[PDB]
Amino acid sequence: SPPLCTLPPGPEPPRFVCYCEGEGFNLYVTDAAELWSTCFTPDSLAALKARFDITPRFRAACEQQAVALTLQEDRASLTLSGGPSALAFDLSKVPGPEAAPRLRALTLGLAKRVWSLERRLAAACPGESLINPGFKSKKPAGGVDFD
Amino acid sequence: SPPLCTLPPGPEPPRFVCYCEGEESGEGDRGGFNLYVTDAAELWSTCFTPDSLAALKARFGLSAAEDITPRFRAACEQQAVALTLQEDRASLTLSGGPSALAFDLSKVPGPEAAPRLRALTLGLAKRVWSLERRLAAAEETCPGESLINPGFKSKKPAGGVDFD
Repeated sequence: SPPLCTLPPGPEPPRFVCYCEGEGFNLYVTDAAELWSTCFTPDSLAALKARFDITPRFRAACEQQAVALTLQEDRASLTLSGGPSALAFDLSKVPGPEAAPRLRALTLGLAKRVWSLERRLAAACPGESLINPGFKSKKPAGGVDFD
Repeated sequence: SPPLCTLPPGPEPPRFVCYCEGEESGEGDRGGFNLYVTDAAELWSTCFTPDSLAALKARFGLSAAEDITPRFRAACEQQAVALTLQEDRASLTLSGGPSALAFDLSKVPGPEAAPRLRALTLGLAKRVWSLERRLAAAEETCPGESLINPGFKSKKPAGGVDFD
């Protein structure tokens, strides 16, 4: 299962989603309108690991909600807390045409995971005078009774 | 928990998603019932109107006051949702109940489909996040060189022979 988390962690509606794919491995942070990615490459991925698998660390941070985000124009940074040393990742805005297919597939994968988890979670004419048409049939004289 | 389901059934990768909104309980804001089918690329919705919604209810013998959302629960869990896709219009068939309904869907405009797809994406990620914690708690809880001649090993006197 691909780990992910939603920010802010409070009861307010979510504004950003952080997730990882395919450990080309990259860390994706998006607000469903723009996508920020680390743009990792096989040469750069090894270099960052030497300076400091990343998915178990990212998965642990998502479960603990220890992910800090700072967004400023096209520059984004993701901070993971929980390990012996804090991990800081630099993210750049994905171009619109490039980011569209990734947000395209993101909605499909999340929606199936919602249904799949729920599927597994659940397994755990009257009154008319005939003589005179169109008129009431009068009641005859009745007088008064004694009771 | 709002309903939703995905096709094709089985371990196949996701291709299309069916979900609906409206029928919200309480005295708050209430919107008309609508079925939404999408592949996260183009959004298809029934675009139900008050006159059109009653017509489909009368087509299948459903009252005006009856809620269609609870019956969509039957189709989603039982995986009785059949979707036929064409160039412009889409048809959804629900067989979760004793009778089958056919829903006609139309293409949602881009300026409106995108915000709904972007709002759904944030909601699903939050919902996946919410389910796992509830599931987790409920399920379980140099030396050797001759100084006489550089570049040559240090020489030791001949050791002769010893006895053991």
